[PDB]
Amino acid sequence: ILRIFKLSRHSKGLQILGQTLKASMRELGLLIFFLFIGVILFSSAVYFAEADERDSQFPSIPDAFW
Amino acid sequence: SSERVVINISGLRFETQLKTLAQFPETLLGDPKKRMRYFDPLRNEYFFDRNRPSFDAILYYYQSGGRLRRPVNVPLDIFSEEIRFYELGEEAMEMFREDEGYIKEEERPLPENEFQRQVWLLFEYPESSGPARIIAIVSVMVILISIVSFCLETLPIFRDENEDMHGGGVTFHTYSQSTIGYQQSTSFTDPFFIVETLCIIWFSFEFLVRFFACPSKAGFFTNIMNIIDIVAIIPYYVTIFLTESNKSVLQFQNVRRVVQIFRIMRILRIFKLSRHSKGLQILGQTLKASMRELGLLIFFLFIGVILFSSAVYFAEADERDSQFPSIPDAFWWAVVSMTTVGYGDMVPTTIGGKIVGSLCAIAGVLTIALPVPVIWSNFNYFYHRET
Amino acid sequence: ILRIFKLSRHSKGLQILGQTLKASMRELGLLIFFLFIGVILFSSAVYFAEADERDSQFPSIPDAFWWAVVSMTTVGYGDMVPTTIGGKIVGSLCAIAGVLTIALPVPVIWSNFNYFYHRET
Ligand SMILES: [K+]
Ligand SMILES: [K+]
Ligand SMILES: [K+]
Repeated sequence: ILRIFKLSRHSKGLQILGQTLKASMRELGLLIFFLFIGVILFSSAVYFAEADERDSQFPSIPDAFW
Repeated sequence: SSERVVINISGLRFETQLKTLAQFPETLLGDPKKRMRYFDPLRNEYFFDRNRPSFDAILYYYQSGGRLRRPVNVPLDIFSEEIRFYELGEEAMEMFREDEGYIKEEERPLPENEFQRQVWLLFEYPESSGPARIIAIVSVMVILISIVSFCLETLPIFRDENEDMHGGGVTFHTYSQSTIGYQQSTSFTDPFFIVETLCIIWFSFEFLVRFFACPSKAGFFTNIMNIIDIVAIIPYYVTIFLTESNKSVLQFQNVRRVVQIFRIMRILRIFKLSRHSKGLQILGQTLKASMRELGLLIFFLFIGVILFSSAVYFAEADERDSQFPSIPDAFWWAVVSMTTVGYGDMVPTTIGGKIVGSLCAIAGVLTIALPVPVIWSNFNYFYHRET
Repeated sequence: ILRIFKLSRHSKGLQILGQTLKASMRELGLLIFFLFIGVILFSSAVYFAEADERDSQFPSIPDAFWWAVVSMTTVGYGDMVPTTIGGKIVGSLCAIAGVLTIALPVPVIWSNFNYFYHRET
């Protein structure tokens, strides 16, 4: 499916978005990290919060990552 | 005196009264001896072969009696040089910076004692030694491991294999283990207890080493980083204390809620990474700044949940299948709708309930939207204030 | 429940949001109107798009008004949803549109609000 990116040779826009990411990597990075901290943290509390219910939809903490 | 003084800045002519300059006599212009060097007796003026735009601010500083505002058109580095040049003094300079948004970092306390300095440097500056850096990695590795381990403790493949995994009974060992997350034994049979103890040994180690190698023991619990360091170990020791003080099934059962609470507190160890993350720190400062807006967002949201969850309730109250039991129940719906998450586990069925619904959405879209600008700012500040 | 607004006498913020709305009414107005145009239009296409299916979740066009809003505000409960390739193409658009419609007043409010706010605190 990466063949989709072959269009970038004929798209300025694709290219512009291309350069736009490369520049932003650091912020684009933090967004991921912050999000990570927040998933582990939140998915973790919700798990225990529902752990004593007989119908917890959260099986394990890594499950609630979703 | 009102005798008039002409100061020629690279051709741009300025005039003032001598008493305006005399006002501050420590300065170049205010001191006859210092400005003498620049006097042109042929033209009766002091000449400076210097940047032009900066001057008014410099002169206005005398005329205003102290106001030193940098012109909008003048770069901060050129202006500050000009200030340095004209010898306006350290006070004016500081005020200027402060008003310019630069906060003095003051100075960092120093150990003096050769040993503490020797140690403190590789426990707070990875910079200080290649070894100091090595420690840092280990600290990050241990933190990451403590997280992965804490999480795996909840995986059914592991928790679900126990002496009463098929509903058979409760065993005090099984019951405590389940609550705690691991088996606390001297035997050290349970791998989870092993990893946790190892991790907490290190964490305990860092905290101790920092508390005895730090220059000041007074500004120690003021620092949020140290607080984090402590919080990261408090659960472990408190669990031990609690279990050994209630070594009976009924006793434990009577303190289980607290044990559970500490178990959840263990996840705060995540924040230990903030000592090694600039970003975490930048987000850290970013929140503290925004609290007021971050506050209102909460309050506005509160008003909106109570209000909206309230109308939707009554709107669906006469239906035999209202998904909204009570008004406080629909608090859940309101939030989920306003944050546009919209699970769908609750939902109005009535034309009345749906009109509320629509609004409730459109509102949350706009409420939520407000703090955004604020944060981008404080954050975009503290960020470009490092990187 | 309006008694909640009694707190506005003791809240600057409530007051600031208060003034912020009054100012924005015109934009706050258009947002509503644009949204209206978009619901009628979108809820209308999705209806017909699913009309020939024996399990259309959209009974009438005014019924799908609900779907439209929920989709445009991206809440997306899921209590109603197109099943057809036609209904889904409308669906997609209907979303992307609401994302952009909704987005417009935002700048306005930040302003009026950011004004009245720093005009006190
Ligand atoms: K959404
Ligand atoms: K959603
Ligand atoms: K949804």
